[PDB]
Amino acid sequence: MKVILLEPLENLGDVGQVVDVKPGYARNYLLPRGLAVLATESNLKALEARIRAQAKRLAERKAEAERLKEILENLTLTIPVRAGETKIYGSVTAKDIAEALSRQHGVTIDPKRLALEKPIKELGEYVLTYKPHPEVPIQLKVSVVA
RNA sequence: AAGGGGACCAGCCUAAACCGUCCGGCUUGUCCGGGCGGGGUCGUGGGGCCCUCGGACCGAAUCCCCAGCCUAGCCGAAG
Ligand SMILES: [Mg+2]
Ligand SMILES: [Mg+2]
Ligand SMILES: [Mg+2]
Ligand SMILES: [Mg+2]
Ligand SMILES: [Mg+2]
Ligand SMILES: [Mg+2]
Ligand SMILES: [Mg+2]
Ligand SMILES: [Mg+2]
Ligand SMILES: [Mg+2]
Repeated sequence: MKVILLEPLENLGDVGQVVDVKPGYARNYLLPRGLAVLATESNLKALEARIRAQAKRLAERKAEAERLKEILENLTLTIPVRAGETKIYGSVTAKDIAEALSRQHGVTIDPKRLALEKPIKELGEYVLTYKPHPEVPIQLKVSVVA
């Protein structure tokens, strides 16, 4: 199924390009998240340089990504979690980590964009990349304590 | 089944192009979408749009009135 990419993508295409995908990919992942739209003839006519209106949005969020690459890149996130001095009783999730950063540093961050494969269960200092924009990574230190 | 002989007899309205108007969208306009109005209905192809020459008859399956008919009856020859 042909789609119009509203956002840049990795190893797939570029914003405004018409690409071919399996229908399950488009209807269950790409379209519901806004990453693409159906390449219907109405949309194709409606593509009134929609890339230009989409290249601006990507540039708009690329102003804050670098801007937040200073306030949110000059801090260590310290969160105290109940533990037996070695192992956390519960865990720290991306929402919990984002809650700490928005309540101990006053900067909102999308918990989904954090690159955290599995929640943290062991006390220690952790580093992960916050990636709100392609080619603009933001490494962030995390500290969890008793 | 076609064909032949008879009964009966009648053909119409829409979608789409294009034009207007109201409402919604934000990917804010020659934009898309949803109502409604106009326009259009065909096989000898037809229609839309542009240019030219053009420019009263037919008539309901709808409505109105009347005839007739139905639901009680009456007159009716001569031991
Ligand atoms: Mg016959
Ligand atoms: Mg009509
Ligand atoms: Mg149609
Ligand atoms: Mg309309
Ligand atoms: Mg109409
Ligand atoms: Mg024709
Ligand atoms: Mg009698
Ligand atoms: Mg009598
Ligand atoms: Mg008698």
